[PDB]
Amino acid sequence: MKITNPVLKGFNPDPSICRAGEDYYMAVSTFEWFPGVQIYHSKDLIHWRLAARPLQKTSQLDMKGNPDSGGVWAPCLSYADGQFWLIYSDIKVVDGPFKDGHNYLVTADAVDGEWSDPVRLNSSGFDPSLFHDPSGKKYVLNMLWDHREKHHSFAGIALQEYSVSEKKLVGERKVIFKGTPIKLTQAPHLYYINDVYYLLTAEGGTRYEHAATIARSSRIDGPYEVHPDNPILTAFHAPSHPLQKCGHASIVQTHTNEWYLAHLTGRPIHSSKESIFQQRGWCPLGRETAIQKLEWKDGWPYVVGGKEGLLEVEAPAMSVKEFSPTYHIVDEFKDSSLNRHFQTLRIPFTDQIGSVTENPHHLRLYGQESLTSKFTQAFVARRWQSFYFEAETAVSFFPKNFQQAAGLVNYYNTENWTALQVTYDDALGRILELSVCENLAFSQPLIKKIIIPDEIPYVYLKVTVQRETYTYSYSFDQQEWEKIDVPLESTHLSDDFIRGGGFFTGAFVGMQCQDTSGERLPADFKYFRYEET
Amino acid sequence: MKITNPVLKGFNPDPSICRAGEDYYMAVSTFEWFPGVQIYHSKDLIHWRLAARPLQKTSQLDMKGNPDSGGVWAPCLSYADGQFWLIYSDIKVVDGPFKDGHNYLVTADAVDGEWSDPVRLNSSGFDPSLFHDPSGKKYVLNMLWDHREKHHSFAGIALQEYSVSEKKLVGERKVIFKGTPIKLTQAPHLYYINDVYYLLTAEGGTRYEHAATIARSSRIDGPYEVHPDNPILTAFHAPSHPLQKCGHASIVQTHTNEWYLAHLTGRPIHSSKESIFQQRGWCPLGRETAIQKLEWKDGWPYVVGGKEGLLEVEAPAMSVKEFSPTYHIVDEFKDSSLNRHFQTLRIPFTDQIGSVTENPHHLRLYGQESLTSKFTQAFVARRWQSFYFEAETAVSFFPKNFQQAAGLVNYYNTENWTALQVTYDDALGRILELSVCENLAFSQPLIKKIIIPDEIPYVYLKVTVQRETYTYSYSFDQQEWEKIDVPLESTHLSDDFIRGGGFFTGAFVGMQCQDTSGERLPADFKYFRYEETTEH
Ligand SMILES: O[C@@H]1[C@@H](O)[C@H](O[C@@H]2CO[C@@H](O)[C@H](O)[C@H]2O)OC[C@H]1O
Ligand SMILES: O[C@@H]1[C@@H](O)[C@H](O[C@@H]2CO[C@@H](O)[C@H](O)[C@H]2O)OC[C@H]1O
Repeated sequence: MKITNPVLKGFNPDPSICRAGEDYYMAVSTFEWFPGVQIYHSKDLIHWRLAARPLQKTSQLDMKGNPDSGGVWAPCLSYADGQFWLIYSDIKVVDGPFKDGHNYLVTADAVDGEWSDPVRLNSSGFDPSLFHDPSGKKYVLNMLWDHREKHHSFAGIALQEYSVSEKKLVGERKVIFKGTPIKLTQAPHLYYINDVYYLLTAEGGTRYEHAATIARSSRIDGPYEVHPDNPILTAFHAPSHPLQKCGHASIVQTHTNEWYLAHLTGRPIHSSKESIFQQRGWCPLGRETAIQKLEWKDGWPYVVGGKEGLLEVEAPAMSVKEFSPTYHIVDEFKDSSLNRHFQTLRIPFTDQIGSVTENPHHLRLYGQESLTSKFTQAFVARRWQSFYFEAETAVSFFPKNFQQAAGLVNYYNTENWTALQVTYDDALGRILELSVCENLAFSQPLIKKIIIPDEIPYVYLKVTVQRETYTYSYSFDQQEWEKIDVPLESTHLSDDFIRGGGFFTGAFVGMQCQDTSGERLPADFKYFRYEET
Repeated sequence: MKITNPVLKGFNPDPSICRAGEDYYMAVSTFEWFPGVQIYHSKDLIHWRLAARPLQKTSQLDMKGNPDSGGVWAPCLSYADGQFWLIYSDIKVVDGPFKDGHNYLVTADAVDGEWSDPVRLNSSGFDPSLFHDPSGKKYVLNMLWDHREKHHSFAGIALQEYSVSEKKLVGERKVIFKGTPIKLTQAPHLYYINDVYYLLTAEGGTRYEHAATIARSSRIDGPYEVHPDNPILTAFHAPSHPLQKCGHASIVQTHTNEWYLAHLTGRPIHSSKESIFQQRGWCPLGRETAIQKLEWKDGWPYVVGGKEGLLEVEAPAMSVKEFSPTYHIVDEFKDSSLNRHFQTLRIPFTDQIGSVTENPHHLRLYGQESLTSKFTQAFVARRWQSFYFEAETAVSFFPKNFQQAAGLVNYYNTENWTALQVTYDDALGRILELSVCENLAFSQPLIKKIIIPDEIPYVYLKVTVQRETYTYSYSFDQQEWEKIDVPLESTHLSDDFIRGGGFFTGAFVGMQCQDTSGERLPADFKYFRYEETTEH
C-alpha cells in the first residue's frame, strides 16, 4: 500500500516515466551493457517488472570499443499517437573538453515488440528528450555541451523542432534556459500543464550535489521563471539521509489525477573513519530509481516530505498488482535464450563469445579478451541489487596454458574488477587464482596457489556479499566449501571509487572466460545462482 | 653514393625488410592510421618509394574505437613460393596488465595488388613473424605476453608450426629463447644461414634502452647461444649519438651477396638546459627506419662502424635507382582519389567523413567528431617528415554555431594536438580560433579573437615548423600573412611527451572539420601544401 524506494534496485539510473493509458513504464540507461536500455512495467507504481530491452541489434547500437560509462546515457521514453518513442544517446567520449556522442530515435507499437531502425537527431549534447506539444508539433530538448575553455560546459537547454514527416530536426535551434547558480543544467523535460510550460531539469551533477530544478513559462521558448523554493529535490544538505544524489527527475500524471516524480538516487556505504559531511560514501549498487509524490500549490509542484525524498511514499489510488519474478534464483540454462537479467559488455551475445545450445543446459563461453578490454569479452553478468547476497556457479574448464582462465567475476569497469578463475600453471597444473584490479593496478594476492586435482569435473565458485565487504569461497564437490581469506571491499566497485570521467554504472557479478592465446578454449557453466538474503 | 639514414623519414617504425629477386621491400607499422601497413620499395637500398598500403578494407582491419597507438604494431613481410606474406597485428589494449591483440596473415602476388582476407594465427603476443624453413615447413614466431603479477611481461619467444594447407597453427608451441638481462625480448625473426639458425630479437623496450640482440642454434627450437659481443646494435650507452632507440631490426642478404640490417631509430631534439644523460630527448618525427651494413666473423654478424649505427652507410654494389616523388608539393585535389601519403584515423575514407568528388578540385570534409574521439573523425593527415617545413591549406567553411570548426591541425593522438580552425561565435560571427590539447588539458590562449569578414570565401592557413617550435599563421588573400604570436612546442607532439602505454606513432599535419551539433556541415579544402626546407 506504500511505495518502497528504491523501486528499481541496483544499477538503474536516469528514470524516464511515461503513461500509456493505465500502464506505466520507465526507461533507464545502460551505458556499455548490452542489449541497450531497460524498460520496466508497473500497474501500481509500487511493483515493477523488467519488460523490454529495446536496443537489440548492432544496427541500433554499435558499442564495440566504447569507453567505460560511454554508450547509452539518459534515455527518454514517451507515448503519443498510438506508439512509443525512445530517444537515446551513444556517447563516444567521456573525458576531456568534448563529449562526442549522438542522439537517436526509435519507435515501436508495444514496448516489448520490435523497435524501428534509428533516426539521426543531433549530436549537440546528452539527455535528449522528445516533447509532444499539444499543437501536434514535436520538439527535441537536450543540454548544450560547450567545449570552450572559458565557458562552463553545461551551456543550457537547447530546443529544436522535430519534423515527423521529414524524419529530421528542422528550423532553428534555440537555447531556452540557462539554469540557476547550481549549474550543470541537465536532463530537460517539458510539460504542458494548465496552459503553461514547465521545464524540469537536473543540476549540480550526479554526485552528492545532485538536484532537480523546475521552471515555468507561457511560451515553449521562454523566458522561464524558476520555482521560488528551488531546487524541488536534493539531498545535498542532508548527508545522513538514506537517499542521496537525488536528481534527474521525470514527472507523470496518473490516470487517477495524481502526480508523481521518478528520480535517480544512491544509497552509500559510509566510512566510520570519516565524517559523512566530508566523505559522503560509496555506492556499489550505483544509481537506483526512486519515486516521490508531488503536491501542488499556486501552480508549483512540491515533493511531499521535503526535498530529500522518502523511503516510504504514498502509493496512488490504484489496484495493487505484483508480478512473477523474471529470473531463476538458480538458473540451469535450460531455457532457449539467456535470461533477461543477464547482459554482455558492448556486443551482442553470439557464437563469437558463447552459446546456450552447443552444450545444452550449460552456458558455454569461448575464451576471448581479458577483463580490461573494451572490445570482445566472453563475459555474461547481472547487477548487484542487494547489499546482502550470494552468487554461485559451477565451471567445467580444462586450460592448457597460463593465458586461459575462466570463472566468477565481480565487475565495475575494465579497470575495476576481481575474478576467481580456473587457470593453468606450467609447474602445478590446473589452479584456482584470485586476480584483483583496482583502477588498473593489478595484483594476484594468494601466496599459496590452490591446486585442483585433475579429475574434478566441476569447480564450484561462490561469492558472499555482506554490505561493505565480500569474500570468495570454492568447493570441489559443492557440499564442502573453503573460504579464501582475502576480504575484498565492496566500495572499490562503486561510482565513487573508480577513476575517470565516466562513473555511471554499478557492480555486476557473472561468469567469464578468457583465452589470450587464440585457441578460444570453451568453458561450460552448469548453473548460476543469485540469491539475495 | 652512400645510404643516408634514416631511409624512411618520419613515423616509420618496425622495419621488416624483404627481397624478391632484385627488388627490395620494407614494411613498417601504422598503428591507428588507416589504411594499415606501409610498404616501401627499393632497388639500391639508398632510395625508397612508398609502394603500397595493403590493409584497405574493414574486413582486413577494423580499428574503430582502438586506443591511441593500438592497432597495427610491428608487421612481418616475406616473399616465398612466388607470393608475398604479411603477418600483422591488431592491438586492442595498450595499458595495464594485459595486451589484448590478435595476429593475422594475408597474402598477395604483388605488394600493390589486392591482398587476401586474413587468416587468424594466435593472440598470445605481438611482433608476429613468419619463417620459411628450407624443409618447406612454415613457422610463426612471436613474443609471449605474461600478464601475471610476479612475472616480467615479456616471457620469451614462442614458436609454432603454421600449416599452409589447413590455414592455421598446428602442433604445440614452445618457448625457444628467453633473452638476456636487457629483457623485454621481442621482435623475433629467424634466419637460416649455412645450416645454422640465427634468432634476431629486440630488447630493452623502444625508448632509449632499445637494442638488437642475436643468437644462434643448430636446431630451430634451441638452445640458442647469445652473440659474444651482444647486443649488436644499441645507442643506450651513447646519449649524444645522432641515432637513438636503435633496435627492432631485420636482416636481408642482397643479390650481390651482401648483408644489411634495417632497424628503427629516433632522432631526438635536446634541451640545452637539461642533462643529456637525464633527458635523452623528444622525437616529434617518431620512430624512423635506418639501414646498417653487416659484416661477419666466426659465424657472428657485426654492425659496420660500431653498434651505435652510422648516419652514412656503404651502399650495395647495385646501380643507383632514384624515384620521382609520390606526392605533390601542392596537392590541388584534382584527382578522385586521395594521395597515398594521406591517411585517416582508424576508419576508411568514405562519404561518412569526406569526398574528393562532390565538389571538384576540393577535399570536402563533413563535420564529425572532435579531435579527442577514437571513432569517427573527418581528419585527413600526413606525416611530419622533416624538422623544417611548412604546410598550408585553404578552407571554405561557413559555420553557424560554436560546435562547428574546420581547419589545419598538428596531431599526435586524441589527447595531444593543436588546431587552427574557422569557427563561429554568437557575438562576433566567423572567427579563427587556436585550440591546444596537451595530454587532454585543453586551452584556447588567444585573448583577442580573430574576426573573419563575411566577404572572405577562403581562409588561408599555414604552419611553419622550425625544429623545437612551430607557429601558425593565416591570410585572407593568399599573399598577406599574419603570424599568430604563440610559439608551440614541437616536442609536445612526440613519443617522449605523451602519457599512457601507447607512445608509438609520430606527429601529423592535415585538414580537419568537426561538427558536434549534428548537421554534418561541410568544409571545402582547395589545396594542401607540404614543403620541406631542405636547406634546413
Ligand atoms: O546523463 C546522465 C546523467 O545522470 C549524468 O550526467 C552528467 C554526466 O557528466 C557528469 O560529470 C555529471 O556529473 C553528470 O550529471 O551522468 C550520465 C548519465 O547517467
Ligand atoms: O611492437 C613494436 C615494438 O617496437 C614496441 O613494442 C613494445 C611495446 O610496449 C612498449 O612498452 C615497449 O617499450 C615496446 O618495445 O612498440 C610497439 C611496436 O612499435
